[PDB]
Amino acid sequence: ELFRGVLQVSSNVLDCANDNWWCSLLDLDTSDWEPLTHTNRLMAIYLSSVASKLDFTGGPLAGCLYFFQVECNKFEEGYHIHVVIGGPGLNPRNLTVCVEGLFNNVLYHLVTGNVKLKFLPGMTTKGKYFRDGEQFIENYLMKKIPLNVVWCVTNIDGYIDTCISATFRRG
Repeated sequence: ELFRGVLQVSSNVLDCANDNWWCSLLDLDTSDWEPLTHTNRLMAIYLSSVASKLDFTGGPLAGCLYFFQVECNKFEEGYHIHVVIGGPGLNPRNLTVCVEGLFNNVLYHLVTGNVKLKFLPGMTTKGKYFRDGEQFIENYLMKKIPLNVVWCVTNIDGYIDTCISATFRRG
């Protein structure tokens, strides 16, 4: 059982990227992927940085399974990040504040000003949080090919290698 939701990264967020974001030394495995350039690369650096921070973050996020996937916004400029996450410390009450706190903590090092993302939990119109995160990964997120999917990070055993494999995602 994993929760899921979406954050937005507007173009104004990308306008505020500092040189530590742009000149990141992170080299990402694109040997089975489309090239990562311009703001697509920035987004890929951010997800990798968020993933690395989460790996070493405890409290409510300790032991959590996560699957992050960033994609372009089809009608407007910018991006959205698909967040599938669950764990023993996470629950419908602290989900938003923990996810938002994590993504904004990492983001703060990469922007010149104060810019804050909003996490919108996947839920019914009566407020029941979605718990179909695993199914959402398998039926939807993993079926996208680059650059419909821009970048992806996960710690889930089923996808550690496949998540950034264009060949896997095609078949």
